[PDB]
Amino acid sequence: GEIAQALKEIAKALKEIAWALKEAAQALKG
Amino acid sequence: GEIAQALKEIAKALKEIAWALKEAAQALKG
Amino acid sequence: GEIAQALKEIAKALKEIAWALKEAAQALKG
Amino acid sequence: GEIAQALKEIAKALKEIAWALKEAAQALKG
Amino acid sequence: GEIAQALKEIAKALKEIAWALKEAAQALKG
Amino acid sequence: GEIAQALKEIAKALKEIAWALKEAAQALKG
Amino acid sequence: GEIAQALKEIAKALKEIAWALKEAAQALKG
Amino acid sequence: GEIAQALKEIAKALKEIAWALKEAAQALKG
Repeated sequence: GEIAQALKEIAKALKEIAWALKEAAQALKG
Repeated sequence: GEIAQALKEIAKALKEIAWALKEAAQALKG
Repeated sequence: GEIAQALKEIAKALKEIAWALKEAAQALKG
Repeated sequence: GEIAQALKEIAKALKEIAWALKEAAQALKG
Repeated sequence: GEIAQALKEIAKALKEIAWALKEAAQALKG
Repeated sequence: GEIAQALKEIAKALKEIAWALKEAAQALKG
Repeated sequence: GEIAQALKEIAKALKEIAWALKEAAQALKG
Repeated sequence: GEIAQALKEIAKALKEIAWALKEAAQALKG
C-alpha cells in the first residue's frame, strides 16, 4: 500500500541520517 | 493519495537533513 | 485535506531544520 | 480538527528546533 | 481526544528538545 | 487506549532526548 | 495491537538515541 | 500488517541513528 510505502521511504531517509552521522563521527576521529 | 504524498514530502525533508549533516561532516574533515 | 496539510507543514519544518544544519556546517568550515 | 491542530503544533515545535540550531550555528561563527 | 492529547505531548517534548539546543548554543558562545 | 499510550511513550522518549542534550550543553559549559 | 507495539518500538529506539547523546555528553566532559 | 512492519522499519532506522551517535561519542573520547 501507498501509506506503508511512504513510511518505508521515511525509514530509508532516517537511515541516510544515520549514515551522515557516521561520516560525522569519522571526521571527529580525524 | 494526499496523505501518502505528504508522508513522502516528510521523507524528502529528512533526506535534506541527512545532506546537511554530510556538509557538517565535511566541514569537520577540515 | 487538513491532515495532509498539517503533514506538509511538518515536512516544511523539517526542511527548516536541514537549512539550520547547513548554516551550522558553514560555521564549522570557518 | 483536533488531530490536524496537534500535527500543526508538532510542526511549530520542529520550527523551534530549527531556530535553536540557527542559534548554535551563530555561536560557532564566534 | 486522547490521540490529539498524546500528539500535543509529542509537540511539548519537541519544544523541550528546542530549549535544550538553545542551552547548547549558549554553551558554545562561552 | 493502546495507541494514545504508545504516542505518550514516544513523548517521554523525546523528553529523555531533551535531558541528554541538556547534559551535552552542561559538558560544553566546561 | 501490532500498531501500538510498533509505536512502542519507536519509543524504545528514541530512548536509545537519548542514551547515545548522554554518552556524547560524557565524552565532551572529558 | 504492512503499516506495523513499516513502523518497525522506522524504529530500526532510529536505532541506526543511536549507533551512529555512539560512534560520534567514541570519536570525541579521543
